[PDB]
Amino acid sequence: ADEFGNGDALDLPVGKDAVNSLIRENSHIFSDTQCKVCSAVLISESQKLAHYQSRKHANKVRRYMAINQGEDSVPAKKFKAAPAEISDGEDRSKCCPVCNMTFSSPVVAESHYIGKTHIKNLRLREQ
Ligand SMILES: [Zn+2]
Ligand SMILES: [Zn+2]
Repeated sequence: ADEFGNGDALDLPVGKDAVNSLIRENSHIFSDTQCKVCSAVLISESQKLAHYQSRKHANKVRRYMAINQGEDSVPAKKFKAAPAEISDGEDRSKCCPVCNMTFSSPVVAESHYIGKTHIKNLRLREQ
C-alpha cells in the first residue's frame, strides 16, 4: 500500500549444462524427473529444463532455503532404550507421513499423535 513497483536481479541456471549440474549438486531435493521443493514430476527433459529455469521455481527455492534453518517443538526430547528393534519400518509407532518425521520409541510416537506438534502439521497440510 506504499509502492507501485520493485527491483530486478537474476542468479538462475542457464542451459542444459547448468540444469544438469544443479540437479547433481542437489540430488537430495532435485532429480532428472522430479523436484521435491516444488513437489512436482518432470515426465521429460523438456519439462525438467523449463522447471529448473522457471522464475516460479527460483522463488519457491528461495522460500524453502529460508524455511530450512530450524523446526518447531517435538516430544523426542531425550532417548535411551525402546520396547522394539524397528529402525527401517513405516508403522505409526516409528513415523508420521502427515508431518514427514520419525520417532525413537513407540511412546514418543504416541505422545506426538496427541500433541500440538501433529496439530500444527494438520493445518500445514490442510492449507
Ligand atoms: Zn522446482
Ligand atoms: Zn504427525
